[PDB]
Amino acid sequence: DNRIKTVVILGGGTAGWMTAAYLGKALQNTVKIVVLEAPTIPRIGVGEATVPNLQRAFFDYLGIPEEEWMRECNASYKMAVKFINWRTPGEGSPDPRTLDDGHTDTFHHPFGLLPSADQIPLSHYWAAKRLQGETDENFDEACFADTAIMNAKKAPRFLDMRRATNYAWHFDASKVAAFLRNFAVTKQAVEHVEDEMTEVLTDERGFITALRTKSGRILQGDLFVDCSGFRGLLINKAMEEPFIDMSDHLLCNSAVATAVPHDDEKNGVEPYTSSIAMEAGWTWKIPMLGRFGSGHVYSDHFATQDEATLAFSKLWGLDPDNTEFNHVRFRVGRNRRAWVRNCVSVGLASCFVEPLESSGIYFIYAAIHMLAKHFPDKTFDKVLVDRFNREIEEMFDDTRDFLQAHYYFSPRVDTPFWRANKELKLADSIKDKVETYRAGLPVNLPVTDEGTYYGNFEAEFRNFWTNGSYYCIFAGLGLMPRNPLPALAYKPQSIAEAELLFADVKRKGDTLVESLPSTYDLLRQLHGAS
Amino acid sequence: MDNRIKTVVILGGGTAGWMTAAYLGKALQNTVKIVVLEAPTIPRIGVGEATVPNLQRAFFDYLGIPEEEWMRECNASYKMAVKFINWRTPGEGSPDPRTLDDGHTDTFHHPFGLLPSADQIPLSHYWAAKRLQGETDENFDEACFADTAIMNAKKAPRFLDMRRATNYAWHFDASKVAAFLRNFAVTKQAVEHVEDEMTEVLTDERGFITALRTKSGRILQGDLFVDCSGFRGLLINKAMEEPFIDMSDHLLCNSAVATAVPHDDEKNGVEPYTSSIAMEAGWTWKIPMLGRFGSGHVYSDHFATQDEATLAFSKLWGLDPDNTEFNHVRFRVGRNRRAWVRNCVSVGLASCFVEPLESSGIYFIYAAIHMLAKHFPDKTFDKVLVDRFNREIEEMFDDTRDFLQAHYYFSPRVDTPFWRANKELKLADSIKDKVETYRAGLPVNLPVTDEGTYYGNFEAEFRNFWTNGSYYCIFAGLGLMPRNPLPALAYKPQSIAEAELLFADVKRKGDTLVESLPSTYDLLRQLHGAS
Ligand SMILES: N[C@@H](Cc1c[nH]c2ccccc12)C(=O)O
Ligand SMILES: N[C@@H](Cc1c[nH]c2ccccc12)C(=O)O
Repeated sequence: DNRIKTVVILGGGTAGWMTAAYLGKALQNTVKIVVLEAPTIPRIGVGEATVPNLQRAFFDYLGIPEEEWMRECNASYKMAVKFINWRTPGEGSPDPRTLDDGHTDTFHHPFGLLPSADQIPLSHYWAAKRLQGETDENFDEACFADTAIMNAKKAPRFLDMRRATNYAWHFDASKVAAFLRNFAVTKQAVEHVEDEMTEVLTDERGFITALRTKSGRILQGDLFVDCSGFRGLLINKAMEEPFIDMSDHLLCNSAVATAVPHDDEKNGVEPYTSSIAMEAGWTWKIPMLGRFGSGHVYSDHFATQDEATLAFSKLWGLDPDNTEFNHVRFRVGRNRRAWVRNCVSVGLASCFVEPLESSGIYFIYAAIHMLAKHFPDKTFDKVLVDRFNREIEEMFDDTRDFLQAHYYFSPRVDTPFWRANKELKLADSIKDKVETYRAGLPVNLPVTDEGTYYGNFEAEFRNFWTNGSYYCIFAGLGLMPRNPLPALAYKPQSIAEAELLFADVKRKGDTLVESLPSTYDLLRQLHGAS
Repeated sequence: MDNRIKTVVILGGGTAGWMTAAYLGKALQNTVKIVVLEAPTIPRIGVGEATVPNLQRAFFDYLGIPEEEWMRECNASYKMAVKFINWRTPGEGSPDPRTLDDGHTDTFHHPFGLLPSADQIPLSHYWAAKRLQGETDENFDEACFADTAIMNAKKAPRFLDMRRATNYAWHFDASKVAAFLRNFAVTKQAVEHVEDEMTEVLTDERGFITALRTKSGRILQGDLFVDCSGFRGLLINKAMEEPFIDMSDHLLCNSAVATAVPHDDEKNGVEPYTSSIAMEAGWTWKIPMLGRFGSGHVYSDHFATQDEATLAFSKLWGLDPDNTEFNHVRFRVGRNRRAWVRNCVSVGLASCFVEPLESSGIYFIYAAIHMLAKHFPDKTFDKVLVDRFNREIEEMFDDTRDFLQAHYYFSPRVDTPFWRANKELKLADSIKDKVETYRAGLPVNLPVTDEGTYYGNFEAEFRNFWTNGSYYCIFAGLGLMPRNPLPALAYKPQSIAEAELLFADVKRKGDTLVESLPSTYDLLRQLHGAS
């Protein structure tokens, strides 16, 4: 037995309690787990978005039924990120402007995988017609039935809780953290130490030996997980790991946020996250029953905090001198190495991007998954540490690049912020993808059906942003292949087979818009709200 | 404004030419003219060729050709693995395995399929923990694949009622498959078969091929040229001047001598596997078919003269050299700098080649034609289409080159100059990195799909052709072990217990299928209708 005997987790919230609950299950009670969490007040009433795998990879793994946790954190349903005013100039508005072709300036980024004909994804048949002037229809409407469901504000489940389509979650992050704290402590023997850390003790080879607390207790441990946030109190402050600032890829570094109560009865509830474009950034809208979380992500180089606060407030018609705000300074980038010696960073302590495509919870889950996969013993085999690190850096940079493309290919040039994005360089990896996409080839072609993709985290992790996602953003923003996929010009039978798939999308969207409940109605039932 | 390719000309027949022609016959939906230029071919000995499981799904099903139909026309038999005999022990070649110092025969299998997992960890890792901690005496192949038991009994991968029992692939006479596909393409896809010799490759001011001149006087116009001319690469290397990258710094064998050996099936049964029988200056393949097996001694002509190698090959099988028909081949091992250049796409040996240690030949052809259809161009030859095709071929090839190198690099044999010379070669960075991952006890190329998807969708398998299970078969088979168990297993007593159920499953499937399956021989006699 040269095994890890105690794991000490610094920090609560989602990172700390997801780590704690996950390792509780994965390590089968053979290790003592400690969470050191200073007592704390949540800033807002705010919300957070997730991706489809969360129930299966995380909550199902812990034996936690979906509705149980959803009832304890006022969770709502998400079928996409919906992008608003990303192609057109001017002051932020919650309502879409009009493109030349007469379409609203909106595009959706839904979940699921596109169907193929003759091994060619439906996207490619749509781009063919579009480039050959045989359709005016937009990509999201043509290729995803879920677009029609979201436009109608219908739910992803019928009233009888039968599944209609793919989806993920909006929730109050404070409540999920509290739910998981309760689960960890009462079902998994986690020691919750409610105290502030006052010192990190390290031996001579630079391994952490214990955390000192203000009350005087010394929490010994063998492995330490830094879930302390942007301060990186173990990984950066104690281990002295450099952070790599990546503002040369993404300009937004700040947010001003609040919870907006909302007339659900009057407006319905939107089953999607919104990205509402602003002059020096964007604003998120994350609906839950009774209120929506919202924040204006911005670059402090192009808007002062006061300018942001005023434009944020104007967008929602809020009284700026009479609203509660949470002002956040983002650290954008990742550590040079996520895991150093016996210190593993998870969450904001590890790495961070603006929540433009719901990265936060997923980054946490992926690290925890990878830490269990590469779980060490006390020798801390350097190969295990390196392979963990490679996964995390590939994960992060891939998503960083993907986000950068949202800005780089926006056709907006109306403010210095929007023009400045285009003076940045795209990383080599995403420049290559764009070149592939421009030639009409697929990018990151899905090779599995949806059951396997969302059934096995390793399949999804290997191909997180699929061809369908690259089409959602590039074609939503107006970036098109130079010409159709050339193979299509030889495949008249395949083009016909694709027309059946297009008709399938129309029909499913039609029938489900008829049969589905409103998201409002589904939530009133799920949360028993009078 | 119409820049479509209208004519495809394929130089060369054989498997490469006729698979390319039949496949594009389907893929281009009769919108292109397809021309195959092939010299009148003299019969060759069916020295036998092995395959991998995807061939029926990806290639024959795709064309609407039933498995039994082509097999009955190609003297095909069944393959459940490659089996390595005497790769760990010294001495002259023998078909019979020598005895290791632990009393086992010197054999290890490389079967198909994907290993199951418990708690997301492959069964291999549970076997390795037990092996390293003195808790099992069983070899990796016997512990983790039921197919090992089935092969040891020479049972078939199907029941007589033709229900599938396990994974498998095919042994066939390569000439008969080319003849079969030629007939198909000529009679059902209107391919123009020009039976004639090429005398000149015509090129324009851009370096693009415009036509192939033939001895009879045809000038075969084309828009796209596929080079299936073999090792001489008459289009890709000679006309297009693309250099070939010799890779003898990773694999030493460069030669083969081969023959077909009539076989007493009744007495001996038929082995449902390819054998790789280690020799002093290389190895010898055994590829069973009905009534005979194809065999070939692969060797380096630096360590064995042709005559020396022929004599050793004859002695292995008890053949009389002056009553035996031999086929002699000098390989070109490695790949072109670029597989596709301008309007010339190389396929088969004209593109790249390794010795058939893990049955790569047909697989490389199929993979290239799949990728050609996917990247099919128009007359503008978008440089990005060309480049992405080349990237897939080079990655496919170097990955396999490296896997093959590991067979030799990790052989403990030191008894001849050949076996020692392999271990003075360097491992490429990619495979070194995998070995380091493996030695830490971590998975290598973890399977992320079930077999249905993996074998149902070529692109799934192409993204992960050599999975964790394959690396274990070769590394553990040769005796390279992790430095220590996967360390996560020290914390997972419940997962270890599930894996015990998985080891039980393997034993149960092996016990019950060996009792219930028919011999390979008997299933072959039923399939082929033998008297
Ligand atoms: N792998 C993600 C891709 C995805 C699609 N739409 C998204 C919106 C937000 C974030 C991720 C996504 C998934 O299928 O779930
Ligand atoms: N992807 C191949 C890998 C493989 C396993 N065993 C083999 C033996 C020979 C050649 C390839 C293989 C398959 O599963 O079919």
